[PDB]
Amino acid sequence: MKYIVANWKMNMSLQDVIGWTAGFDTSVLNADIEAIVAPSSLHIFPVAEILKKTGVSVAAQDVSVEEKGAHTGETGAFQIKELCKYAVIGHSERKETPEIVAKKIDICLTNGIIPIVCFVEPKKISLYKRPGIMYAWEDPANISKNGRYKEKSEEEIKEGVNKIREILDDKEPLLYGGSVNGQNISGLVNIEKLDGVLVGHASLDPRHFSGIIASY
Amino acid sequence: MKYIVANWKMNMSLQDVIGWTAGFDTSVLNADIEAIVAPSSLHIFPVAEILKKTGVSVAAQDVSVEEKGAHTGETGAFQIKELCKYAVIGHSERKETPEIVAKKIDICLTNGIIPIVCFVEPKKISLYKRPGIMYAWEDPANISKNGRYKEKSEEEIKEGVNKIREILDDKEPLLYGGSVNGQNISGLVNIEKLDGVLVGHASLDPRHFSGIIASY
Repeated sequence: MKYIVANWKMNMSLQDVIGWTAGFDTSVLNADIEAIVAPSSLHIFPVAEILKKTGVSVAAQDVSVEEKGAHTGETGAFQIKELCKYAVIGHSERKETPEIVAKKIDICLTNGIIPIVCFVEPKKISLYKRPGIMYAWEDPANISKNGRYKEKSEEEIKEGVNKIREILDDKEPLLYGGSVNGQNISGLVNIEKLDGVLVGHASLDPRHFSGIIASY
Repeated sequence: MKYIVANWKMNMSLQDVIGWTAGFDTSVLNADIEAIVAPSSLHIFPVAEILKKTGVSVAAQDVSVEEKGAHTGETGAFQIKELCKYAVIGHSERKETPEIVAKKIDICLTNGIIPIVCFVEPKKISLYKRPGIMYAWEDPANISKNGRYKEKSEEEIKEGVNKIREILDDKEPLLYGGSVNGQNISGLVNIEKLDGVLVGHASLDPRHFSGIIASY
């Protein structure tokens, strides 16, 4: 099973989101693919409604630490679960401490969300590691900037995955993120112990994103 | 002209939201009030799609400090504007610094959103005051607790409003929040220097909310 996550961050208008879902070629989906789209919080419902029964899954981009109740401005796990299978947790842009990320992981699991936990390098994994989660290795030094890609080499990613697999030695799902695009996806597809990619900038183009899925 | 804001905080499921609209009697609306509903971020779209066509305005419960761009988990003023007229900013539950609140006011106004600025006591107004905003005095001491109302006395409310109106001396819109409910709305309605209410727990029942609206 391979996972391809679109992290739209805060780049999209409502019209952007509607047009993307129209321009997205669902024929690239197959039984061995799990395509996941992560819209901004107020676009989750229209995305889930449009993509219902396509096979595409929805993710939140973050989850509140708080339980259901009087927390103005907080979007809870119990709400996100109703519309989303996954949640991206601990993205480097949010600069959250490990204690906060661990609380978010815990409330995801308590509510039946599969958290996709971002981490900057292999030695950060053990702070989060627990059953039932997905892992996304994304180095902030390799996140794209203004649409220009800052990718790692195949060799660094291969060595990092091998290194990660010494901790994640039970086939835990592992993704890679950082300037993933059509120019480098083939090299990532070929990494045996890698289970997919977390895609930022390139996922804003639905034809680019479907082409990345098609490379698997 | 009076404003009645429902702050649903993080209390509602999607089914709750749907059930709420089915129980909200919009015949209580009229030219002399504006009802504003502030759902969780992921419910703004379905709430707006159901309620705006009946005359109800929508608010976000928060805005990001960030501009459009690569900000995972952040919901931007530019996105909120496409669905909402208003945004609740600076609610005491978020414990935001005045400098953060000021930035959120600024990005609202730049994006054409009317911010509803919460503040705990009249001395905090000066840090925020600028044209084009709505004010909401809410003392954390009088926020309800798991359904138990902790109202302020009408004398202490009237004294606080008088003090606020020495600073807010040009008919700026002023709301009051803090355990507002059927049992004390009549006294608030009769405070001429007040322009409406910010309602948390009581706004979770549509009939209670519409009964509050109908009190003006």
